[PDB]
This record gives sequence, C-alpha cells and structure tokens, in this order.
Amino acid sequence: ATVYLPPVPVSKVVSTDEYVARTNIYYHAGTSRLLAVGHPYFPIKKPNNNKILVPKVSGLQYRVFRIHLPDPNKFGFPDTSFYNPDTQRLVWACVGVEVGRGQPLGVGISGHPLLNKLDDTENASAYAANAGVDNRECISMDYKQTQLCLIGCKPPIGEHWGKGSPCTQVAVQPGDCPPLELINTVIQDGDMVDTGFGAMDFTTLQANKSEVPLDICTSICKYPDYIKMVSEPYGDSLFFYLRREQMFVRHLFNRAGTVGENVPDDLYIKGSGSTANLASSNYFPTPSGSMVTSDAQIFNKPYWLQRAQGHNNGICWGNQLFVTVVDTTRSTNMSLCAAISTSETTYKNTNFKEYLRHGEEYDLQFIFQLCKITLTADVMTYIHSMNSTILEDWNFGLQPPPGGTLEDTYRFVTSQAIACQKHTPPAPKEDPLKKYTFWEVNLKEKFSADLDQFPLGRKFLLQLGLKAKPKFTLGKRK
Amino acid sequence: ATVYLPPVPVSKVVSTDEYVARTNIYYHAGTSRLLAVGHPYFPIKKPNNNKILVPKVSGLQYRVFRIHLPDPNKFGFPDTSFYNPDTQRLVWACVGVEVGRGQPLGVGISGHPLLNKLDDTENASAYAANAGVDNRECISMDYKQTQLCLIGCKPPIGEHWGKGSPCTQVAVQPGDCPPLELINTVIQDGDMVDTGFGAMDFTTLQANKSEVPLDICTSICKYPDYIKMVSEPYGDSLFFYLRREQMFVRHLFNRAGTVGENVPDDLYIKGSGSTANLASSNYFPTPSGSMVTSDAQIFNKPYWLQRAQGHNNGICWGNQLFVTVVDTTRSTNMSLCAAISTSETTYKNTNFKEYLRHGEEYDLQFIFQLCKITLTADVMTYIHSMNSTILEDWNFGLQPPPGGTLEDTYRFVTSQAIACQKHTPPAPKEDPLKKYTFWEVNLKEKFSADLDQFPLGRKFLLQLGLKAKPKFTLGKRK
Repeated sequence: ATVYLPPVPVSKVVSTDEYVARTNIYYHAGTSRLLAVGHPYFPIKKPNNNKILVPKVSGLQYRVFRIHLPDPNKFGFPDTSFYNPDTQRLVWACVGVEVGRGQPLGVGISGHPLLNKLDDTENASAYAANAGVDNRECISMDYKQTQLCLIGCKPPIGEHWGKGSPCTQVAVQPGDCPPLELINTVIQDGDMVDTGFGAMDFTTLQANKSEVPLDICTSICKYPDYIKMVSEPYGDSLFFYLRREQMFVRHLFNRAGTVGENVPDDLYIKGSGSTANLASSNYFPTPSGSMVTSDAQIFNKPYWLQRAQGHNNGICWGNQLFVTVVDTTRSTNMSLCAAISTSETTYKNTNFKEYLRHGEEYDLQFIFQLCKITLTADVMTYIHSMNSTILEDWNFGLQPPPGGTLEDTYRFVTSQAIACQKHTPPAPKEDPLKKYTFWEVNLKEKFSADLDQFPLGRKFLLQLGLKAKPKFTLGKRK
Repeated sequence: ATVYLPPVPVSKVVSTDEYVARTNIYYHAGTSRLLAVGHPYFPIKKPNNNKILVPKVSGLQYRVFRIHLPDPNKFGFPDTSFYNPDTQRLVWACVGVEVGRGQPLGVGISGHPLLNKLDDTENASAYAANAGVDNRECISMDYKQTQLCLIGCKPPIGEHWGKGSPCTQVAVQPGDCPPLELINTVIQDGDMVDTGFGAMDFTTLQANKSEVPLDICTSICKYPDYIKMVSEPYGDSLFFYLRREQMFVRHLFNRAGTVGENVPDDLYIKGSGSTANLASSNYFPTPSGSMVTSDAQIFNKPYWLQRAQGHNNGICWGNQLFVTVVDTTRSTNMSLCAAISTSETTYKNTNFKEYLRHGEEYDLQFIFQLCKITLTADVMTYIHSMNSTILEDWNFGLQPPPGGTLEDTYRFVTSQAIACQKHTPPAPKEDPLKKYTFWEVNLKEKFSADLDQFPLGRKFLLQLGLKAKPKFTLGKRK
C-alpha cells in the first residue's frame, strides 16, 4: 500500500494510555510479610570469612523491592475469551497497592564510639578554638524522620554528591577541598538514605573517616531525585510517589582539632584572652527525629491507582514494579543477651553476651487489573521507537526454515553425575532492569478471581462501586 | 512489510505446493556410469612422496556426490515461455531417479594385521593370556550390512560422539575413557558408517591407534542424524531417506589391555587358583556382516520424488542435489596377482604377489520436470524474509550504484612513473569454499525432452499417463 510508515511521530507526544484499553477482569496477589533481621550499625560477620551471620538492615536504609509479574498471555486462566494473540496481547495494570506495616514503634540507633566532639555549641561550658588534644566521645543518636514510598515500573534515580574534579594539592584541606559534583545513579538496597549529614559518600569524601556513625561511615547517602523522573515524558521511572519527612536538631556540637579557618581581624577589636585567639568553625548539627507516633504514619492506608501522575495509568511495562520504601517511624531495634553461666546476678561479660538486632517487617498487597494492547502497526512501530523489546518477546515472523529451533534442537545434558561433562555450565545473567541487588518479590503463582477473601480487594470493591457493594456500613462502632 | 516480517509464518510454514505449479514439460538426464577403483583398506600412496596412486574407495563408506544442475532461465528455450519473466521464475523439480549398481553380488572386505584382541571369552580358554608386552592378532571382518540412499539439496546432517575430553570435576584420567559429547557434523564424501562400537571418531579416541583397521581409525564414523532433518519442514537438507541394515554377533572376545575400570570387589566371592584373579572386563561383542541377497537390493529400481519428505521436491534454491549412497552388498573386492619375477619357476608366495582392489560403480538416471514459482508482491516478501539471495540470483530490484568517477592512472602508458603510479593492482582474490568434500557431477546439457528411450522414462510414462510403453511390458501369466 503502504509500504511505509512514519512511527507515528515521536514529536506528537501523547498519553501512554491512549491505546491501552482497560478491561474489568481483576485478580489479587500479595506477600506473606517479608522479614529481614539485621544489626543497625553494620553486619556482624564471621571473622574467619567474609560471610555474614547477621546482615545490616534498619529502616534508615533503602528497602528496594523488585516485584516480578508474568506476561498475562503466558499465564493460564480457566476462561480466556478476552485474548487472542493474532489480534492482541496483554499487560498488567496495578490499580491498588496497600503497604502493610506491622512492627512496633521505635527508631534505629546509630553511633560512633570515637565520634569527633569537643564542646557544646548550645552552651559556653568550654571553648571552641585551637586544641591539639582531639576529643572523641561515645555518642549515639537516632536519625531524622524519613517516610516515603515510590511505586514505579522502571529503576529509580537518587542523587548524591561525589568527588568531582580534583584540587592541585591534597583534598580536604583549607582551600584545597575539591569540587563535589553531582552523581545521580540508581537506588541501591541496603545503601543509606539521607540522614541529616546530607546525601554524599564518606569513604573517600571524608578522609578523617571517623566523625559520623558506622552505618553511613563506610556507605553512600543518597536521596531519590524526584525532579528528574517527573521531567521524564513517559513517567515509567516512577508514576506515584509521596513523602512525609522532617529533621530535628538534637544539638549543635563542635568538633576537636585546631583552627585552620580564617578569622578576619578587621571584624573585631584586639585586647587579651578571647580577643586574640582563633575560633573553630567546625560545628556539626546532630540529626534526630522531632516526634514519632504510629498515627504520624502515611502507611497502612490504601493507595487506589486509576491514572498515575506520570503518563502511565499504573501500567506494568515489562511486567515488573520497582518499589522503594523508607520507613523510620517504625524501625525498632530490640536488645537481647545470652547468659552462658549465671554465677552472679550482677552483670559480667563471662556471663551475658550482649546482642543487638533490628527486625524489619513489610507486607505488600495488590490488586492487578488486566488490560490489553491491540496489535496495530502504527502503535507497534511507535512502541518500537520507545522500546522494541516488548515486541521481540511477542515474536513476529521467520525464522527461515526455522533457525534457532527447529532444527530440531537441542543436545542433550540433562545432568547425571558424569554427566556429560566438561562443565562449567553457561554463565550467570543479569536482568536488564537490575543493576544493584534488590529484595526480590516473585509474584507469579498467586492470582485470585475473587477479591472477597482479601480485605484490600473488598475495599477496592466498595470504592469501585460495583455491585454496588457496602460501603461501609455504620457502625463503626458506634 | 509491515505487516511484519511476515506474520504467520511463523507459525505454520507455507508449503511450496500451493503456488508452485508443475508443467507437463519433461526433460530426461542421466550419467554415463561412474567407476572408481580403490583400495578400501588404506589408499595406497607412494611412501617416498605423499600422493596417492590408488585412492580409497569403498561401499562401506558414504559416496556423496554434489550434483550441480543448470537453471531453466539460462536457456534460449525451445519456447517454454508464454508469460513475463518477472511474474514467475522457473525452477526444476526432479520427479524420479534410479540409482544403478553395475557391481556383481558379493561383499567387500576390511581388516587389520594387528586388531587388539587378547583371548576368547565367549566360552573361555583364558582369563588373560597377557598384561605385559604385546598381544594382537591377524583378524579381518566385513563391517555390518548397510544400504541406504538419501537425497537432498543442502548438505546432510550426521551425528557422532566426538571426544568430550577427560574432566577433572569427576575423576577421569588418561587411561579412563573420557566423558563423551555428541558433536554433530555434515556428511561428506569418504566418511565411514557406524561399526557397532558406536559412531564416533577414532583419530584421537585411540591412542594405541591400532585397535581397529587402517580405514576407520582415519575416518569419522557416523550414524545419520535423521532426527534434526525430519524436523525441518521444508526438508531442503533431505527430502528422501530409507534404510536397511543388519548385523549378527560372531563371537565374544576380550580386548588386548588391562582394566582401567573400577570394579566393586564385593559382588563375588574370592576363589583359589584361576578363580582367585579377575580377567579384563573389556569384553566386546565382535560384529560381522549379513547374508547378501537380491531381495535386499533397494537399488536398480526407481526412487520416485513426485512426492517428498519436505515441502521441497527437488526445488532449486542453489540448483544442486546431494545424493549419498551406501551399498555394502555389491561392493565386491576382486582379487588378482602379478608375479614379481619369472625367475621363480616353482610355486612360492614370494613369487606371486596377491593384490586386492575394490571396484565401485554408480549410475543415476533422472527424470526432470519443469516447474514454475509464480511471484506476486506478497510472495516476494515471503522469499525475501526466507532467503534474499534467491531474488538477486533471479535478478530483481532494487539495486544502487551509481557510481563514478575518476580514475587514475590517466596518461600515458607508464611512462616512468610519472604517472601516477600508485600503482597498485587489484584482487588477491580470497577465499570461501564451499567445495566442501564431494564427488563432483556436472549436469548442464545432459537434459533432453524425450523419455520414451530411457528405461526409467518408459516406466515413468507408464506410471504417469498410463502410456506409452512403446509396446508392450510383461507376461502373461507368466
């Protein structure tokens, strides 16, 4: 005819849901309530090995979850007269996410036994000046409140400051502290969130390497970059996000070490004592939360999707979801000990072996609407400019008489114990949306037609208004 | 395209029997008999040199001929064209072949002066007769009866177990058999059939290199890989095969050499005497050829190809036919002698020097049908997806150049240089064969249009139209 085919144009820019037709077939899925039990400070490892016994897990750390979904076409159902692959394909839409939380109220504990600290800024108890005696006290604090969630379907980018271009002398010095330049990179699980010492590295950035707690000392601090993802024009990176966050200053303190900083002698009169001695500008705010209650949560509340913020409506492109959740409002650490031999009721370390843990619970409950994509060449070719991969998976054509399979393929192991060998099996693979480890959530075996067995789907029913479904009734309670 | 490469196919692969029309125009061809006189055991080379004086020829190896055919569109025609040469193109179909044997009934023979054989273990005589220095014997066999012929147009696939190489994950040393991996390769001329040790290489499995005859040590031994071929729908690699093979167990024997195996020493009770020790548990059945009969000849009777395994029925996508023949049943070895001197007037075995040859005949008679493939735009797209080279060879749009200009080396002549001279003169040239290893039969003008005076022909007229004979055929009763 036709022949060819413009895309149809990329510079005609449209909803990513002007060609995705929803249907009223709904399924439910969720988890069992996943648990990770770490140590807040670091991992407590075997000291003969690098293998962990106790990981490092807190709520002050990124919980990045990789939700996996089948292609719906490939998933069976007992009734299926809504898809024909000679005409259409299928793709999931998630239309509701409930974040179950079930932990006590409590907050993560962070500290350094050799935290740099000299005097009180809040008082004038002692001087901040030159000091060749460097004080290091055992101080601990809880970090700031961070609650957020983002639900997306592609990997999400947080920003931090790295060490950019260098200085011409050594770094972290008067007048030769280097240029710190912004490296946006994908959020990592179990790397640190923002902590109230800002979002940056500390290993190479901080060359003292001892002024800040252990959990962020060896680790990067990063904050999710919202601006960038909402300035992407398909909004697949994320398409829903929310936050509730605040810091409280525990107290400003001043670090020990001498003064390198310049004090102009044209801004103060000369005398004796104080008016002839230099002053430290080595203050650090101490991060802490302002108040924490379980009614100050943003969690435990259903999120009803029906047209995402992004140009998505909440479509699982690739049939995956990337959920990155932070919760600190609950992030309790529990202390335990084991007596090996009581022989005095008064503490001894040949008795009571103190232990610290943090236990972390999360549940994710879901209702997924099925939607369809028609196989139209104009849509297909436009999808191809956006990303060819969904198309290639569906598979179209030759295969001249047929290559790859069949052929007839393949030979023939099927391992025994000889087996056939040599082997060295073929390689390890990385997923194309995986760059960094996530807390994997497989969902490929839990789909229910009925939604009355789960409180998240009922609540969806009542909110939906089919058929027509109470809603509420009173009382409650009273 | 678009849509899309095509569709559909794949799945369901369009037969070349829905738009490829047969015509009633027949040509006839055949060969003038083929004769090759070798030495089956080894080629006899001049050992002062490296070149053959008697080749290796045998019916106990594949005789695989690469037949190259004209194309009908090269002809000036006798007027077989009534339509435009771009609405259709012409291709041959071969509709009957007879493969004749000119060799008498009687088998060929192979052997080895030092076949690795210890003692007889069918019914004892020993446990071992040796486990030190030497023990091999003068022993000959005719390998198993195999008759088969198979016809394709692309190269056949063979299977054999190649050397999987000793592994060091599971304990296998030299002096233990390797794990064995099936390494499949094209059936090519000079290659040996299956011997009933399995079908495997012997060039690097054998390390004495003298367990078996001179002939199979220096070949790859193969079994036909029917399995992958009959799973190509088109069947371009073969669209015809048949087999008849059989073998009987002559006598159980034990190989020369000591166990390398690990025997659990707890599956018997120890004796006293001869019964205390163990023989070598390297027993092998000794195979041997079958009785030859004229009711086993699959040859000198016509194989029709009016219908074929594939969609292919001899349809030229290269203008080549591959015909593989095995005949072990008329592969007579004829014995003869010449006297070294007439200085010896008595009977001596240092006088009359026995010599063996094998003479090998093949004749192939062919009847060729003229066929056409009707081309529409849609058809042309299917072929383009299929194998683009076919369109170009036929000659079909759309080709760039132009092209131009200048050139260099201008005037004069040379003349010194000046001028230019670069110089620099072109074309190595290099290099792919695409021979690969076949007995070349050129057919290009052995084509005819009468088929009343070829024997195959007469029978084909009888079968097709029920006429003409020409007067009469057979009996009656008789």
